[PDB]
Amino acid sequence: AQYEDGKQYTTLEKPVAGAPQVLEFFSFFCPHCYQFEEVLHISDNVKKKLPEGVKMTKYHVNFMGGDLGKDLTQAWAVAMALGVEDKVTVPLFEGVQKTQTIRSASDIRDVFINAGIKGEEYDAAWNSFVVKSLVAQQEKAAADVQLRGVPAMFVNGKYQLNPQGMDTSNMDVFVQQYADTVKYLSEK
Ligand SMILES: O=C(O)Cc1coc2cc(-c3ccccc3)ccc12
Repeated sequence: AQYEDGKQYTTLEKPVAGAPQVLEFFSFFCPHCYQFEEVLHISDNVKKKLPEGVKMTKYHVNFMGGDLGKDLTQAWAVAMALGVEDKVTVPLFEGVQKTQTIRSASDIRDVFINAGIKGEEYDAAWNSFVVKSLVAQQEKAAADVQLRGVPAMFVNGKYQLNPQGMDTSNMDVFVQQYADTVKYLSEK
């Protein structure tokens, strides 16, 4: 067949009841994740190929970067809670991987301040129990699939994207193939 279990995707052996339809995991420490966001724009190209209004969910992970990796999962929970993901994704990736100016939780906060989130608003969110619940949710979703690498994308708790089965000689063709595979899976 054109799409085959074990080629463009693999099938979870213990599927996850009630999972987000389209669930992406990343780390701001992850070099391929930087490529996925800043160079390939995977999440945006996937969204443009799914029906209007569908739920794409994107969660950060703890297992890269030690202490700061866990701070970034909490900061990502702040970003989700305040709805400022689009304002802080680029400066966080660049601050960790390009300029290497993010070295502490305070440096992460500066990214939000510079992006126009008020200090009191950031700190209140950082310390909130709503943000604790969002951290818990990110952790649980990664645990549900025994996640040990990023970037990763899951469709309906059932299918995991397998980009290692895709020609990457042309960036645009690769992104298309990835997006079309998500569409195909979501229609399964
Ligand atoms: O898990 C793996 O190693 C496979 C994989 C995950 O994300 C990728 C991105 C590219 C890429 C291609 C062109 C430009 C920039 C990045 C290539 C391969 C992979």
